[PDB]
Amino acid sequence: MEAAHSKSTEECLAYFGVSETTGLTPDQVKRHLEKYGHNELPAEEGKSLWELVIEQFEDLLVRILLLAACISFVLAWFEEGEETITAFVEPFVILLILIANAIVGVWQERNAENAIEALKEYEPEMGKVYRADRKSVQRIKARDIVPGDIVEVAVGDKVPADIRILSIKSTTLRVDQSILTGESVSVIKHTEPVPDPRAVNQDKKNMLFSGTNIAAGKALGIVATTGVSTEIGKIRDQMAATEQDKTPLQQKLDEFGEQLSKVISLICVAVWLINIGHFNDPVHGGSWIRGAIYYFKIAVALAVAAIPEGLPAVITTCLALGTRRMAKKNAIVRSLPSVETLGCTSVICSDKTGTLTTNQMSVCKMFIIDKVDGDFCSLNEFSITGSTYAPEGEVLKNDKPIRSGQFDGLVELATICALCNDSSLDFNETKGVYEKVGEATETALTTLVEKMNVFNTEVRNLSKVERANACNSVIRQLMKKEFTLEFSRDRKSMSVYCSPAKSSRAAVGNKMFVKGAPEGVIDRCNYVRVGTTRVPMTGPVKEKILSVIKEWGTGRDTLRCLALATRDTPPKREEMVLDDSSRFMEYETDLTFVGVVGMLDPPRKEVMGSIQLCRDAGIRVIMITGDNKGTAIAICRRIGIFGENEEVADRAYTGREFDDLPLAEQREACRRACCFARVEPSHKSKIVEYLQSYDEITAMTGDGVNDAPALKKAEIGIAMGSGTAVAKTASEMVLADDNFSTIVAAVEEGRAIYNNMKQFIRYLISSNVGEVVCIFLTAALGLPEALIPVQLLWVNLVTDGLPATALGFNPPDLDIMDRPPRSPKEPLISGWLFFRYMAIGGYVGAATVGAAAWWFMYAEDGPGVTYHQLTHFMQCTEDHPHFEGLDCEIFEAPEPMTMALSVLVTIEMCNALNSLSENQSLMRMPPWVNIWLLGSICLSMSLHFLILYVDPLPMIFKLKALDLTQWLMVLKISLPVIGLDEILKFIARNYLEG
Ligand SMILES: C/C=C(/C)C(=O)O[C@H]1C(C)=C2[C@H]([C@@H]1OC(=O)CCCCCCC)[C@@](C)(OC(C)=O)C[C@H](OC(=O)CCC)[C@@]1(O)[C@H]2OC(=O)[C@@]1(C)O
Ligand SMILES: Nc1ncnc2c1ncn2[C@@H]1O[C@H](COP(=O)(O)OP(=O)(O)O)[C@@H](O)[C@H]1O
Ligand SMILES: [Mg+2]
Ligand SMILES: [Mg+2]
Ligand code: NA
Repeated sequence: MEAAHSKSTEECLAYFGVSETTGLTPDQVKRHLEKYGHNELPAEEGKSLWELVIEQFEDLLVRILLLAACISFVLAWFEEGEETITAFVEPFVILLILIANAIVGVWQERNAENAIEALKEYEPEMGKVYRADRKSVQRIKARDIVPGDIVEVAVGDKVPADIRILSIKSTTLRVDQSILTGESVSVIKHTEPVPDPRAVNQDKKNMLFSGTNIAAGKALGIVATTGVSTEIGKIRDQMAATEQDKTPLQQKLDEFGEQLSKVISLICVAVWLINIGHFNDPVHGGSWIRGAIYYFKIAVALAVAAIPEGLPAVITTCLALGTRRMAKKNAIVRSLPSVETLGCTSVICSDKTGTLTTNQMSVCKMFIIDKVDGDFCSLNEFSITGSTYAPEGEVLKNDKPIRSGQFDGLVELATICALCNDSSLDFNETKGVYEKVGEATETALTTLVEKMNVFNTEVRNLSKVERANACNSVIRQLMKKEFTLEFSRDRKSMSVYCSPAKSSRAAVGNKMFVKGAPEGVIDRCNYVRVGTTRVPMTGPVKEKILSVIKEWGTGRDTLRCLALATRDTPPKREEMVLDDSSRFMEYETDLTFVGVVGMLDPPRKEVMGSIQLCRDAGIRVIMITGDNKGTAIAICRRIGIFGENEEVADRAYTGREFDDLPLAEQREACRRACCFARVEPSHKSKIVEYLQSYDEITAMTGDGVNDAPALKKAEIGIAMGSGTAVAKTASEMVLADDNFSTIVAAVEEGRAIYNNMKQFIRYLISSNVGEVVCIFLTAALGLPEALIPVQLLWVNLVTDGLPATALGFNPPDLDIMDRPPRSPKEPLISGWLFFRYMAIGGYVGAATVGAAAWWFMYAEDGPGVTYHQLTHFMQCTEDHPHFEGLDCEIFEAPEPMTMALSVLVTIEMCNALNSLSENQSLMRMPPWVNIWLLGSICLSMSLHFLILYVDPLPMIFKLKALDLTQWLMVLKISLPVIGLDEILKFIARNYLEG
């Protein structure tokens, strides 16, 4: 029964055909279980290890490498000679990377928990029911509970399903619904029906929600829903139906692979087309088999050369580093790829209480009626100092301190504040300051009583623990609190019934003290208190009261106002039914207006500045609050969201106003709105949907399982460090301090991390471009391989990985937050930059091919064959060049390859320096601007010499130490790269501005 809350207790029994004293019969249990299933959320997909492992091979690039591993594995097999010592090295290396690669991937999935499986923490293992086949109650597994079951719950129990309370055994029943309604304070439940069929959970006072806890009491009820049909199960279904896209970088990264894959095949076709002349050679002769090997061999080098094998690890290292940095600033990022999206945040939706404000309540003003003589009228306004919950402060009249006792009206004001209050104070000897015990609003009233001290007590005679609740205790001893009529959003008021302490045999002298929202409370007042006397409430005086309330709640004071009243002649105790909260308003009528207290929940001290940063960064800020519209707007003006005197009629809505707009208009309202007051439980999600229909990167805050859907949907869900574990697991980030300004600081950190990432990414991909040209040039000219797979891999993983990582630590621009949000569609490389890397690539390709070619010719140590043709052949099966001797297989010399690799390494240590800045010359921004970079280069070169001299290695890499002469030819070919890019940068700065 989805509508149970609106049904009478009897109608629910009738609906299910069950008796409240016996429960369901075994036949009913059978049929019901059959019809509704078990009371549990479905179990998550059985993603097995094998499936997991296979998934680490879905990527196009990992497939290419896999293929190349196979070819490499085949060649290191169908070859002639016993040089097997360095045969299977190449294939094992590739495979080893893919292996370690899959390992990591799997390691993550094993430690990644999802929010949905986190909801299963709120479902108890057992529940208690009454079934016809037994007199006493029997506890069974909660999953075996079904709609119709008569259930029993008691204090300490975790509610097993959504239940319609049938009968409350205890004096009252209290429930902790924090996880679902935010209401941290336990709420009283009743059994009467709640008329509205569309009432939100907070108002279903006759319902117990599965996953919730009994704070106090014992009750009997009937199960209305179970499984995914409960409030929490519906939350679980929204979440499961929410798909989160890949981050902008993942999308670009994936398109890069699709394109890289398309290029590799095209370069293979080209290498083939350029050698179509082989069909013009005689059939007999020539090593066909030793030719196909040549082609397959370059394919392997081709694939290894185009893939930036070390990129994923570089990104991850930068993200982990930045992430630990963000933590020190109170931003706990859960998803590494989220740091990127964070920098892109274009809209931040923030709850007010506790994030934009401190949630530290404090009464600042209050007033009573001074005189009412016909059309004439005067009030008695006061101020109170102290913003802490500590009883340290004073009352003032026109800044002049006064004594509260000299005004009777204040004595009663204080009485109401003390009595009609379920909160208190507690001096924490540990921390050294007073803390609240209950809701912040009521505690502020408690704190106010101590500051007022309407009876003058020896408080300065008591300790710090006794000072806490002194003046309250005094007023407590003068009035006996019979019972209290709880607050309910319908009437927006609360009251307590009291009778004097010292009163003999008599049935007269009782009073009701009412506290609540002004509008409603004042409308039920027929009298106004003037000191100790009373007079009939009039139109004039009412307006006077309401004008001040409006000023306080809507002016720059942004105060939350409460009207305090007292029913002088409260109905006889026997004539009141304390069970139907629906009658409480009628009982709180014919009241006498006593006063108004205005309290403040102060903005965080850093919120003002952070909001300004957002305006500077082009980041829109939307506040979500429970304040009525007026005060919401006033607060938005106060903190900077709205201009002090700007029009906002069309930029602020309550949930009601928003629901009344047609779908088309809601979408529009979301693009311009900055204030949402009294918002429904589904609104955050709809607001995120509309915002996304404008391609906005949205950050949204939340804390309870009810915010879980919007958190998951938003590009950057933000959870409170003091919030629920479910909200956290559904968010990309957690605020350890719950402070709004932590979001802004994370965004900035996000913008900085990405700029540096843009650099080391272009750096790495840049080098792959040169490698492919080198492998291409060699393949086109039919030259001996200048660079082999193992060398490239060492370069792309180690040699270049260090500088790349170092670049991650590039100092951030100073105008980071003075620029609008970066567009997600912004490519990493295009336009003039694409040309620059086109050029650098050609350069690197020619430089490495030419470097090996050099040794093979114009060099001493090498077969000085100037303008000779290595291209001519590579078989000596004809021997045209050599005229006398016994040597041929020298084309496989390590020296030439060592020349190419050294050129690569040197041009890359150079191009890294060219990477410190996109367009700024090394003249303007010196290499030493990043010390890590310089140092990384020193380590890379050292590692280079390492693989050249430490015997085991030079064999594996096929390298040979160079002569001081050769090294200089490397510097003759490399160093000039800096000048090339310098010239291209110069062009971007002077002939490309506007
Ligand atoms: C890794 C090495 C190579 C050589 C490769 O094929 O990269 C191409 C490629 C896939 C792209 C290109 C490369 O295209 C070329 O170099 C043109 C063909 C000439 C080479 C042929 C030799 C005979 C990038 C590398 O070229 C230059 C010169 O900068 C730039 C950019 O890449 C990025 O922005 C990186 C995204 C993370 C991409 O055009 C990109 O495709 C896209 O979708 C983009 C938008 O991504
Ligand atoms: N404990 C209370 N007792 C009586 N009235 C209250 C209490 N708390 C709030 N009110 C009033 O009722 C209105 C709405 O309360 P509530 O729904 O709890 O709002 P909020 O989420 O801003 O705390 C408030 O504007 C306030 O004036
Ligand atoms: Mg909440
Ligand atoms: Mg509240
Ligand atoms: Na999200």
